[PDB]
Amino acid sequence: AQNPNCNIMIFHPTKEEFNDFDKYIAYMESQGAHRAGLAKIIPPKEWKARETYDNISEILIATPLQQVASGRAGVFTQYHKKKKAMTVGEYRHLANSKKYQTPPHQNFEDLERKYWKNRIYNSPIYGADISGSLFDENTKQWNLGHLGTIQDLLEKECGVVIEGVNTPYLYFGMWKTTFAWHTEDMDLYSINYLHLGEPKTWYVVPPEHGQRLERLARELFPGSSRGCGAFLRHKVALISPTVLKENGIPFNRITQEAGEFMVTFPYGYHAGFNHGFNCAEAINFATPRWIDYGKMASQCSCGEARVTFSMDAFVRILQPERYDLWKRGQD
Ligand SMILES: O=C(O)CNC(=O)C(=O)O
Ligand SMILES: [Mg+2]
Ligand code: NI
Ligand SMILES: [Zn+2]
Repeated sequence: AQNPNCNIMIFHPTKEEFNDFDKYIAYMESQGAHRAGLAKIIPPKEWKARETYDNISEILIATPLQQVASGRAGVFTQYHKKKKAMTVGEYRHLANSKKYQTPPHQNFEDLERKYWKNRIYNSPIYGADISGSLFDENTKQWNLGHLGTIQDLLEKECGVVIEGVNTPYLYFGMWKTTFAWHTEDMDLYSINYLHLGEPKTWYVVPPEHGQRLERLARELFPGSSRGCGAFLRHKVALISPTVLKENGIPFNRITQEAGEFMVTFPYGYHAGFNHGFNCAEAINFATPRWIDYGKMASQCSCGEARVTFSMDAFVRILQPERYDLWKRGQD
């Protein structure tokens, strides 16, 4: 069995190996990358996403979200408070202000200590889930706006044509902006490209151990757990590496820098934070190996998780027994 300790693998494809996306994901899996739940892909030196980032300041962040925490330093939830619209240029200035800027630090490890110690006492502002792309239309390799769609993958594997579309999302982050413990909708893959700015630290639980994380989460968030049998779908719970180690949950950590891709694998629980002002782009995708994970994915039916139009057909076709109850939660 390849990668039996489920370590995060890092790949350095040549320009020739960067041509065929599907083939390269399948190569990574042949080496055991999926066992970690997360992999890093460093693009060939010849490659670029676009010529410059000099003209992005007029992008609108229509609903910036202030991430307010409750709980204790290592075990907390966050809720998103909606703020007034601002441009990327306005947001970058805010990120760099004395109230919100990255503190002085020695190295990534010192910054990670400061995050875990102090996150709860601040409420950073995140520009999340903004439909759009920063890839140049002429970038032919690993362009997240030109991937094969999940609807076409289900059609190719299963023979059923379905409605729905699949487009990327932009994330503008600042110091301490946080992504809570989750897997993707329908336990899909994701791919994330860090276009510019400061790093993003990730934590991940191997897919084979995901239920261990879920059991801990039910213990640590006992009211949430009673309200919904899949409450990590709400994307609001944080658990620190210290707490995970104290409870024996297997995980790994890695920092992504500007110009690097990360791939999350089906049922790979992940969480993390941004080091300072940055812009990432991400999208879900599928392969043939995903289908069995989609069929088994948990669902939130309490009404909190509320998701895209395109998840309907996935539930309808892969999980027909669940469909009725899940749609009640959507309406
Ligand atoms: O970058 C973020 O805030 C969160 N991204 C992801 O969870 C992802 O790409 O799967
Ligand atoms: Mg602009
Ligand atoms: Ni994710
Ligand atoms: Zn729920």
